[PDB]
Amino acid sequence: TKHICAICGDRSSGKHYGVYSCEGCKGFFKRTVRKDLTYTCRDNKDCLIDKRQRNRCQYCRYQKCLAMGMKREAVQEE
Amino acid sequence: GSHMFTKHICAICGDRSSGKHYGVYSCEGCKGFFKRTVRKDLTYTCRCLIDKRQRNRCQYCRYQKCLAMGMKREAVQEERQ
DNA sequence: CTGGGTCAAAGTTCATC
DNA sequence: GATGAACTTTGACCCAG
Ligand SMILES: [Zn+2]
Ligand SMILES: [Zn+2]
Repeated sequence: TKHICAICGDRSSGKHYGVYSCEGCKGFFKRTVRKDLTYTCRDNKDCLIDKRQRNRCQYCRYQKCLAMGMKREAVQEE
Repeated sequence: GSHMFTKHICAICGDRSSGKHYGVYSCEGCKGFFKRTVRKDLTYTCRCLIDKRQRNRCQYCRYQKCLAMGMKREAVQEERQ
């Protein structure tokens, strides 16, 4: 591989919903959109996302997905 | 490989295994024990045979067996909110 | 290449000592 | 405070097209 995840910095093989992303962030974004998940996420504090801490705050992760350009409309409701 | 509805045994204590945890076929007991040990960096005075009935009698030996059977500290992840 | 699905193995909770 | 049965989410890998 040569691409990296725009969300968390993990290895990325391709683009998912408009953005270079890892299998993790692809799966996470899919589930969030499909289930209409809203995250309260205790203390968001610094919404820093990296491979080791991506699962710490779901709110911070989702917000980063949108900030980097992931498209809700690109998630097929199958 | 491992499958959730298939009968397996714990490599540490011989109890019924709920699949592989941290690289080794283990029970929910040895999984939770290893997880807590690594997450808290727990120190065990204890320093013994590890089996279903006597696995809680010596925590030092339970932990040393987890490592000896191939449980990986790096497989334990960071806590989630 | 992109999408989606699967399900093992990561996660957490808490009743009961 | 520890344990571990039961519950929830993640993501590596497969594959349709
Ligand atoms: Zn990612
Ligand atoms: Zn065990």
